[PDB]
Amino acid sequence: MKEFYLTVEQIGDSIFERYIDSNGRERTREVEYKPSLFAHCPESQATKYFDIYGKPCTRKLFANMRDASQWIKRMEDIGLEALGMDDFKLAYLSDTYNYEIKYDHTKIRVANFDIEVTSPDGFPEPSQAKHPIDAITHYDSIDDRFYVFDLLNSPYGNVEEWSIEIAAKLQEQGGDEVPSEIIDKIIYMPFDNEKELLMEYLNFWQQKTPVILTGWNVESFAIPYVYNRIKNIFGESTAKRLSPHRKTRVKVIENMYGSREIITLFGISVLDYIDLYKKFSFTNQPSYSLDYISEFELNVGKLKYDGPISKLRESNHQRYISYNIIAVYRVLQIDAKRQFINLSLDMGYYAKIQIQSVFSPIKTWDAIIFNSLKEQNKVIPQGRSHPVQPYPGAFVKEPIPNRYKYVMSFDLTSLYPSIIRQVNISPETIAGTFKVAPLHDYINAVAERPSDVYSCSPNGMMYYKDRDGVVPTEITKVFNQRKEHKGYMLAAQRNGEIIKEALHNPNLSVDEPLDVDYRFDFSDEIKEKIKKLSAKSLNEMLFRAQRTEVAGMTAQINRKLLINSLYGALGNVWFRYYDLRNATAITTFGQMALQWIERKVNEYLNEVCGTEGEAFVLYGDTDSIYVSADKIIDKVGESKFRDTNHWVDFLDKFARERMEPAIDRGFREMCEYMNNKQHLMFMDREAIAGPPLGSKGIGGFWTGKKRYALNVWDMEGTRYAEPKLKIMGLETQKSSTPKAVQKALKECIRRMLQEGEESLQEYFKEFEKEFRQLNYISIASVSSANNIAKYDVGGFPGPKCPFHIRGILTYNRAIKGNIDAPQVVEGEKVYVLPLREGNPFGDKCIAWPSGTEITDLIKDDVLHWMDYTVLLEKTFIKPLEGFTSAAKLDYEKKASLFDMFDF
DNA sequence: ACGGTAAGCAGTCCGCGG
DNA sequence: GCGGACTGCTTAC
Ligand SMILES: *P(=O)(O)OC[C@@H]1CC[C@H](n2ccc(N)nc2=O)O1
Ligand SMILES: *O[C@H]1CCO[C@@H]1COP(*)(=O)O
Ligand SMILES: [Ca+2]
Ligand SMILES: [Ca+2]
Repeated sequence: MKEFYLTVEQIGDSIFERYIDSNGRERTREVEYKPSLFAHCPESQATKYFDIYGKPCTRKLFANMRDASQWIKRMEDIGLEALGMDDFKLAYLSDTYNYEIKYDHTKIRVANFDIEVTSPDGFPEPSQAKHPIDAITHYDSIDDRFYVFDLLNSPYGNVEEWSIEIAAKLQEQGGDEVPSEIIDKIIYMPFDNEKELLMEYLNFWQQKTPVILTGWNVESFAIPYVYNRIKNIFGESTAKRLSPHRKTRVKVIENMYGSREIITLFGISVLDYIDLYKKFSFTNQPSYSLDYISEFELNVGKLKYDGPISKLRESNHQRYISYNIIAVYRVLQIDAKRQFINLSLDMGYYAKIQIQSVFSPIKTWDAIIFNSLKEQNKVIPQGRSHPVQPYPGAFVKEPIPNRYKYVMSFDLTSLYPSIIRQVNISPETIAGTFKVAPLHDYINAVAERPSDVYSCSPNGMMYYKDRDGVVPTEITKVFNQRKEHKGYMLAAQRNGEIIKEALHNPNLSVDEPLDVDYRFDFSDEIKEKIKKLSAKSLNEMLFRAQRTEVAGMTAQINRKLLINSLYGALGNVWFRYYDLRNATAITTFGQMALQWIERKVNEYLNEVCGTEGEAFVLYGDTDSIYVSADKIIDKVGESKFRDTNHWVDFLDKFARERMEPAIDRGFREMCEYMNNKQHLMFMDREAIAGPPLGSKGIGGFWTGKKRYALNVWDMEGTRYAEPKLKIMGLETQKSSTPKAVQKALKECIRRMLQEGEESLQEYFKEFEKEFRQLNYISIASVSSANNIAKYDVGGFPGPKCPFHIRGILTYNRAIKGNIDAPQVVEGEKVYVLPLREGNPFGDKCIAWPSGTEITDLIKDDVLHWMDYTVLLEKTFIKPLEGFTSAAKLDYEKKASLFDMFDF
């Protein structure tokens, strides 16, 4: 096994590094690192080193890191470039590890913890930590154990020991239903006072110190709470022992009337799961409680308990510890599914950065390009300052809102990284500029070729074709990796189901799994000898091809993530390599590209069909276009169309054998027109959509920009046995529209696309009649609640207050007094409802925290003055009206043909 | 501090008004 | 008094 780093930090002139060594042991070393930076120099005095612009550079070596920083400061105050890596950690890692780091994650301590704090007044603020910590569960990946510390005596009660035996037992008999596979894994530890508990915990931490610290909301609550709790009782020095180097920073807080803040524990790497999830789920949640994320991710229910949680330790201690145990486990279950931690680790070791820097695409990419440039003795630019000037982006086809019966979309492959490569965009490849004509003029091939010699973008930028550019080179390196490991992940399943069918063959002679690598596709040398194997080494030949299928997935996905994260880096002013003109160059080119192929598609289908200037491209957004395929269908007619599968075949055959070639011909001209280095605009078909054959369904409708629905039968050649609704943007896609309403509109949209107007009407008629029976939560609205405390004027609202904040502050005024009632948290979400006329509240609406049931004390009331008539019209009818107006349908008989006008 | 474009909504504004 | 414009905040592609 080879060496790799665990964590790294700069403290003064020292780098403090934790690492795994030659033999698998973790260690700490302090290195009084001597860094290098670079300055320009005469031609003559040329070295081995050059900047990316190809300019000769003198290497300066510094006694310490402070001296380096003092030099950058001196060079600034002069006005000369100070080149090289100014994050000396990235330089430390780059020097210490010149090679593909290969981590073994079983050697990395990843801690998973949660704490409980009984608090009879407010939510317990972690910056004051004024209430005792009465339970901690701490799971340790090296040990594979849940370490439970349980306070038995506290100001808020004395309670007997938790029992594991009772905890393992079922729901229906006073048991907790702590799952069977972890029960044998819990190390229970009771305490008669809080100082003893905290002291033992600090000791534990000393000997089992996390490299990677995770959990749920652990960064904004748990870590600062224990830190501050310990600090408040023991002193700063004691609480510093949470850091393996006894250094912490307490970062400048956000105050208005509360008081809250984040602690940095040097030498630990904190990935809060709530943050890994908000980064890597790409699905927006109505609430962000662990409670609500589990029922979503894992399909495990409520975490039941009679009575409020502040009386939970007192009333039911046994379930209290158990729930804190299940809390830790539930993260661990999500990470088994999601593999977010391993993703982060895989990213961070590829880039050679602190694992916690995966939350930054700028730092990840900075590091990747730095390593790549170093290994060729090149020198990175001084990261300069730039004014946050807004450039223009992807303009969007404004669609005629309407029904659209037959639709097939096509998609540009990784548009933006493809553009950088094709045009060869990079700081140092800028060649000059040209007279730019209006964009329509390029899109239309009217303006003259921008250049015979350089590679151009319609914003005016020219680039060298003869170089090939720091940035394009780097993306290309990653694309080819993303295709390398795709042959080692989709080949790790070729090794699985081929050992999965050899499992028929059992055992009669002792064996051990064969020594040939999984990063290759097997042949015939071991073909009849994976058969004559035993059925115990067949189980071990399934540990490994499954552990490349995951690593090959996790690594490649990390490349896909790397590829799409770049543009964001490139357009961001803090990026070493940003350049406004290049960014604009990228977008402006995309926009051209997308409208170019628009005109190319419309030109083509008009010649094929025998027709002049009729629109086929009904919409376009950034990388896709959506073509109306009605006239393609109607050029054969419903007939000799056997069944639904028959016309979809037709459209699949048509796009692949005819359209796609013309698109290709179209983009090649565009390449020649702009004289790009390389043609990389690869547009092939995405979705095929329409109504079931022989039906009254409408297949699709657009409402406006970014708001549409399609009945899809095929996605990239994967034909569905049942049609999939591709709704993009409508209320059923929104986190703020109620659930029961999210359902109804989906069923409405389904009925429109697949069945009659008759069936839409039958359903609308019924959802109305059954509305009052619905669950008050399933029919409540949702919004983020930002700046509550701006419109908050003596309990009431002042000038310009939103609806959602109105609700927040008629709540604040209803619960004024009752402490065991949740107070809306600013930045978090709120569930909203409307109240009617002479209500006992004061204003029109009421909003309470999302995820939750409203305090018992007003829940019964709010189920009397609830405005369902306004709530039905607001959340259901208004949006339905939108769809049907667009689709040219009615949801109700008797509807007038006039209106939809103005007279 | 670690990309633009655009929706739909509820509040208010603005100019034009017996 | 009137209704379209513009603002402010969400949350979408
Ligand atoms: P839509 O009709 O699904 O098309 C999606 C396109 C792709 C780029 C652009 N987009 C989507 C999502 C985010 N977050 N940012 C974007 O620019 O819309
Ligand atoms: O514009 C920002 C937000 C999304 O892309 C960039 C990310 O840069 P940073 O490294 O978070
Ligand atoms: Ca798309
Ligand atoms: Ca594709």
